[PDB]
Amino acid sequence: SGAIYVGNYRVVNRHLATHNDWANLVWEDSSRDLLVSSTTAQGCDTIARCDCQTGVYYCSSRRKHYPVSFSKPSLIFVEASEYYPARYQSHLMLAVGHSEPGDCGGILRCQHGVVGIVSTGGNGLVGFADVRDLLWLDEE
Ligand SMILES: CSc1ccccc1CC(=O)N1C[C@@H]2C[C@]2(C(N)=O)C1
Ligand SMILES: [Zn+2]
Repeated sequence: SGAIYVGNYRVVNRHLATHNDWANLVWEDSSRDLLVSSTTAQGCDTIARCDCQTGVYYCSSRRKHYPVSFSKPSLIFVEASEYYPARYQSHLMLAVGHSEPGDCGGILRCQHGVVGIVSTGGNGLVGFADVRDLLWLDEE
């Protein structure tokens, strides 16, 4: 579990969204595993606007932050899970690092701010849904 809180927005994995998230929906995209809902309080996270390929992510299954090198956002084939059939997920970045299903939501960040959130993984790999192209998160 985990979310990004920026402005009056809450960014979560779409497969972990609550009824309150759907009842206060701003935007959702199944192909990216992302959902954004509105909030009453203002958040403290800042979104990175950069081309970094190195950062640090939070791994709840180890209670630790790990430094990682990650690929550029791309269209990657993801295996069937209890949440989606086997399909291509877009805007996904991969890295070598520990991950388990419940690690989804952990933040990946660089010197500029939040880059994305854990969305996929397995066998020593971890995949992050990028949010750096969602410029509208910084306003309204
Ligand atoms: C950190 S996710 C993970 C890690 C190890 C093993 C298995 C998983 C779970 C997984 O394969 N998922 C979670 C989410 C539904 C997914 C997607 N974004 O298409 C794919
Ligand atoms: Zn950066």
